[PDB]
Amino acid sequence: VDPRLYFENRSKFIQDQKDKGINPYPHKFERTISIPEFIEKYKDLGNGEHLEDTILNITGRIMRVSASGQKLRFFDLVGDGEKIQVLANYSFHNHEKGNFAECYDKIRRGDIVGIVGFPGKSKKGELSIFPKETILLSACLHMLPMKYGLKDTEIRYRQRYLDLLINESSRHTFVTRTKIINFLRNFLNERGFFEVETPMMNLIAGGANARPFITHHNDLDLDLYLRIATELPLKMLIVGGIDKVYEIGKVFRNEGIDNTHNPEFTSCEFYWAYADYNDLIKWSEDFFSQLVYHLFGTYKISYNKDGPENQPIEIDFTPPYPKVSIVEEIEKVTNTILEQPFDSNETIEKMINIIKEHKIELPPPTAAKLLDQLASHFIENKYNDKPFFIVEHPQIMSPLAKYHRTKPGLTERLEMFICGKEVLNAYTELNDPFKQKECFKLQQKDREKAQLDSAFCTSLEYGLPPTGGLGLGIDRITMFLTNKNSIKDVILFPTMRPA
Amino acid sequence: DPRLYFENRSKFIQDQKDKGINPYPHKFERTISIPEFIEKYKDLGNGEHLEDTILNITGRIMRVSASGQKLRFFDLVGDGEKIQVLANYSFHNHEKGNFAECYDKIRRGDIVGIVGFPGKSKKGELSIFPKETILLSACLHMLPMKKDTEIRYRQRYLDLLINESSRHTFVTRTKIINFLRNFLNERGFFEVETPMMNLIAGGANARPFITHHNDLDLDLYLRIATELPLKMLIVGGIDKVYEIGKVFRNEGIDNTHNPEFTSCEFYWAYADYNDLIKWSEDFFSQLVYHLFGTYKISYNKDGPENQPIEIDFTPPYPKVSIVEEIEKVTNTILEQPFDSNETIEKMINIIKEHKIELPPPTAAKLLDQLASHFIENKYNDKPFFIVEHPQIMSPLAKYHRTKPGLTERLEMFICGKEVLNAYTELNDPFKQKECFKLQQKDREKGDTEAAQLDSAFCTSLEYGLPPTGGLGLGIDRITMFLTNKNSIKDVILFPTMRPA
Ligand SMILES: C[C@H]1CCC[C@H](Cc2cc3cc(O)cc(O)c3c(=O)o2)C1
Ligand SMILES: C[C@H]1CCC[C@H](Cc2cc3cc(O)cc(O)c3c(=O)o2)C1
Ligand SMILES: N[C@@H](CCCC[NH3+])C(=O)O
Ligand SMILES: N[C@@H](CCCC[NH3+])C(=O)O
Repeated sequence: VDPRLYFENRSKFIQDQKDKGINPYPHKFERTISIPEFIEKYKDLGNGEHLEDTILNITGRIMRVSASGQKLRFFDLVGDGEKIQVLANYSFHNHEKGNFAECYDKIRRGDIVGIVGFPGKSKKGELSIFPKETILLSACLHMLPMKYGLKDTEIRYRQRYLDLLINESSRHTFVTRTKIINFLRNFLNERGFFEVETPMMNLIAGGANARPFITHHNDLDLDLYLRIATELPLKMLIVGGIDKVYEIGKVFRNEGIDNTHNPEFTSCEFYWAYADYNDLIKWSEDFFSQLVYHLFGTYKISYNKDGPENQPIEIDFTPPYPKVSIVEEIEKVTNTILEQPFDSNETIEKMINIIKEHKIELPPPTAAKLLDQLASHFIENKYNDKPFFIVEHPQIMSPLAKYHRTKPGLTERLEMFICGKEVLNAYTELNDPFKQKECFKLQQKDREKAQLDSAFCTSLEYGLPPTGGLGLGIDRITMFLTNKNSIKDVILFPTMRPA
Repeated sequence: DPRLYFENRSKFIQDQKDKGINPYPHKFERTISIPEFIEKYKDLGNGEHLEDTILNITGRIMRVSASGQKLRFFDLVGDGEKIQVLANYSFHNHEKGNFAECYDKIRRGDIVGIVGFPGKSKKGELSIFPKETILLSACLHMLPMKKDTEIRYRQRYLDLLINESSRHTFVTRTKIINFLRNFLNERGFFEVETPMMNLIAGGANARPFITHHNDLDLDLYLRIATELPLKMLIVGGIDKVYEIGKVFRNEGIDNTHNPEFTSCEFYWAYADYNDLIKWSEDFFSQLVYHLFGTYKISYNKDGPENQPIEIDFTPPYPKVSIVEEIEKVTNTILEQPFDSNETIEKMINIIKEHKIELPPPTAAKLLDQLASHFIENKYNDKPFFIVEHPQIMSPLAKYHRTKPGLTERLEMFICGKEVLNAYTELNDPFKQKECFKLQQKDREKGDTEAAQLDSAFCTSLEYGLPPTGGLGLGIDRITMFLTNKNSIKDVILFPTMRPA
């Protein structure tokens, strides 16, 4: 029909109710029971049975309107993701409260109502509330979309409340997200880790390699950068003696947006004094295996990697997972030998040309950037049926990772991928301040062609114990455990191009 | 000379490297933590050694002393607990190096790993008796003694290492958030995350922070509150929803203001103002007893140099209507409309006559100034509610069902400081835009802290927001009163500060 005319008529209805003295937005309706609790109490009720002496006050949203004549009105009432039917029969209406037809003729799809009624099942077995009075609590002034109208449109992301009301799978996705975070918090808390809050506005944005957001505090007259990671202050806390410390919160990176990149996303980083790379590998295998089984009762799950049209693949989270050394694998699959140093002009041009030969995009072509593109194009999709680790990244890729205790030029680093998407980053922590500043200076010369924080370097000088730290991408993990191809689908309000 | 001392320790590190020793080993497997060590061998007779039991233990050295050529003593601390180290020349593994040369290297602050056996000293001190002591990470600076300055805020790791009280404060902070989360979760509430970057910063009266996303060429405001997206979730059918996280306000800094701080907002469909007062009394009373085993706490409102006072969180708490109480204390009549030039001019004259500082003197700012100077310190021995704020002051609160011009709003104070804000939510879409249109009139007068209108929020209300009660908590300020702190800086690990 005409949505605009429909909204204007509903707006006039609201005003006309006010002119007649009715308040269409009452202050308080005292509910006796919720819709889920009502399904629970009366599901085992007789086919056709009534409990007319049990009077209840319930609320919900009308999501379907139908009629069987003037004296039998049928509705769908939804709440907390669950639904019952409303059977309004003239025979049971409390005529002292008003005229039957004038009450229910007013109801529209979407209206929030409060119902005083009694429980029963229809002749057909359909669990129902039988009102004796229905009261409008909050009207829906627009036409609700069809499920079809939300299918391939971004109304889901710009009007998420419509998606939550119309699509049952939407509520389930975000319930799983909270369950994932709850399980991660308990998993760490049971292991003695201490949750903290580190600043989101900082003089320097470090702990990763990404362009930051900038903002300004007026009263201090200070430019501040939003955190791109929580890594650096969490290590300062380890120096402070919080030997098991973690944080779950937002980080911000001023980068490209796509199906795996939201400018603000949720990370968890934990730091574990006296642990090393081996402890972090075992932690990763323990956590993901127990999380998947906590949620699905099994280690195998299906994931529509190629969209809902193509058939799904199966991801087996049974430990252990394979470990692939980045340099050795690139060397193996390319039939090249990457001599050290990796940032020598010899190895750079060697990586540049094997980039050019395989028709890949040359990144600023730094040795770190080239190695990333090589692993991205030759390793990261090695496994799709199972998560897997890429390990032992070179030092020039890992300015904060401790040097490999036996393999020169490499670090004790790990990255876990699921279907070619990084969800985990961990390594033995670099705690030698002299080796740390040398890593900071090389990035600055790489900059001239993240910033070094003197406060972090100073804290290393008071003694950082041997430590292992780990970071998780919560949204990306939720994607795979909710069968979603876009990060927009697991964030309630994702960052959108403005309308 | 600390600069000389750091220079010597740095040279020691390099010379240790030149000789053949790694001063920062990769891995040492700890057998037992220091808390487990105390808890397991507290039941030891004075002077007994369990020399058959060989343990690997780690910690930070915090004191170094010596008796002769063959005995050396240390404090080893970890996880806020401390044990003694008795390095005796009798038990030293000489195959690893010279006894004196091994322990001469150790300085206060060094992280070490110890292989040794448990025992108590002759005096009764629980101790680890090393057979080998390995340097794991040196402290290259002199560690100060028990740091009572700005150092605590810029070098929090030092404050955590040296001051026992610092660790307990932040432990209590995390305990408070844990209790809050469990409290809401067992009541059926659903935790969510909403955007911290937005086209508009609504939900409160505060100046925002602005930032810019390069690839989209789009200015974005940091959220000043979580009200608006959360209520949109109520529209979406999440009838019990909440969020615990950071918000950002571009304001002045003081003992109760950090530019970023932690808030909890929860929204509860089919509840109202009265359910919210009930929740506040239940939550605060149970929280205080959870932490303390009593509803009464001590707080040094006037600093440690002055006598403390008792705060009784036993419910119920007093309720004070703002306009009526101001009118009573001020002996004037504040007529509606409160934003009329007449009522504004009188409130200004009340502030001038009383030698209080005039605020942009908007009606809402004037009322709040009058409440702060005449109402909010009425009760210090107990928390209390200021209630029934005018429409002008609360553009998102539902109008009072019996009192014209007021709303069904409450804010709870402790020792004059706001820690809670709550009200029956305005859910009439046509009243909300009127409230939005009115606050832009105040924004035209220079009110940088006037809430902007979110058309996406107004649209969501047109799809039907059920009757709802919402509530906000200032987590940091609550932590202050429950850890006996007079500054918000003392309950945030790294408060906002200028560069060194
Ligand atoms: C903290 C990290 C630990 C494990 C690796 C992932 C990597 C990652 C990067 C990223 C960058 C964006 O600009 C936007 C995003 O959404 C993401 C994301 O989701 O994940 C997170
Ligand atoms: C979400 C609110 C609900 C309950 C009332 C407090 C008020 C409050 C405001 C504030 C403003 C700042 O600019 C810095 C801060 O630190 C704070 C703070 O701590 O508390 C929070
Ligand atoms: N800060 C890292 C995560 C932790 C890495 C191990 N310290 C990142 O942004 O990916
Ligand atoms: N947004 C409010 C807290 C919630 C008030 C009740 N909806 C504030 O910043 O104070």
